[PDB]
Amino acid sequence: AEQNPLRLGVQLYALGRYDAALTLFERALKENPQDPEALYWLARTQLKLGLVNPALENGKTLVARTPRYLGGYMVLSEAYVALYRQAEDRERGKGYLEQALSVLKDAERVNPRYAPLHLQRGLVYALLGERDKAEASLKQALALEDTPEIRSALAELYLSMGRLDEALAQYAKALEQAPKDLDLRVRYASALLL
Amino acid sequence: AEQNPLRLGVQLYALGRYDAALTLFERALKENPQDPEALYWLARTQLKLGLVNPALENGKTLVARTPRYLGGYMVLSEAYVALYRQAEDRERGKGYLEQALSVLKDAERVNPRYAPLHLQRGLVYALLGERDKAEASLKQALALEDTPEIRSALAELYLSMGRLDEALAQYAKALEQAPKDLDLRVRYASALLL
Repeated sequence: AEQNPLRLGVQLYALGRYDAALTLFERALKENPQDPEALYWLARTQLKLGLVNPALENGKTLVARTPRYLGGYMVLSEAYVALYRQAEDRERGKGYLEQALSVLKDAERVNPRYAPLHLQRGLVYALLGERDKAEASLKQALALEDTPEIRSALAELYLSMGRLDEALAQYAKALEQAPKDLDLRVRYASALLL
Repeated sequence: AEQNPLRLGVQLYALGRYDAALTLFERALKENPQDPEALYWLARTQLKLGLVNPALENGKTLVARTPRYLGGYMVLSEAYVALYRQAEDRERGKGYLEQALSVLKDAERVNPRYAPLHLQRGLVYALLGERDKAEASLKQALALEDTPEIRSALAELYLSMGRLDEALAQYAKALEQAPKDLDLRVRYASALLL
């Protein structure tokens, strides 16, 4: 009963139709109110739909009742970053980022070989203006899973650091893995606009 | 001195590089502090970057200082819908959404023939559960500027109402106007997936 709605929700999510994804994940919960996987996806969809607080609360209940599930930390982790961008105060933002680093670290204890974590950790160090630590985490991420998405983050961290030639090199590589990626082409183009 | 940066941000905004546009528009504002155009691009980027509060406040300053400038109305209105989606309480959300329809009503008074305004109005009404009014607004916008974007909004409105056939027809029409719009092909395929 929760299979169909949950399965279709994951597909639509991958298709970028979050609003439709949300409703399916809700039906997934009305059938299995606890299920961390539905809550995880629900939360992920909420972050995409700009619904921060609700996703922060779902991440919280995910780490609290299923501390062994990486989803909770990931969801919770991204939620703090959103709150950081929305940081009313400058110092208020650092705290949230600090929390994101902390939760990512705890997740690292549950699995050190998970690419997404190292990716998120790098994205968090960058927001912290910690270019140095960001690269190592991203390279770490890449060492685990060489993918276009990570080559792009790396690229992004190079534009932030001022390593333009190196950023362009990472896009060129990312584009070889997925040559028909328009998202990727635009970043490469915009970057070429040096 | 403001020209170069401001013109560059608009292009980056159009390319989807909001963080980079956000910095360029800020430089613009430092060169020309009261220029409503720069203020407007800044606030609009803030919306895209999730910085809702600063945008609402910039939206309010525009409509107040430059009342004949539609930009401010579109931004303020969009910011009210950002707050709606983030609304904790259920009636706080309606107030925001209500604030949005007001700003737009204001807007129509400066120029009753600006399609984008009729596009937002249609959006807001849809959010209030007033589909009957939404369609009219969207059809009103569509009569002004028949664009793939507006058809897509209409189709969305037909998916909400339950008219799958007609939502698909709208997507079909939008694709004939921009056959290479991939995002547009995804939404259409998602729709066909019922």
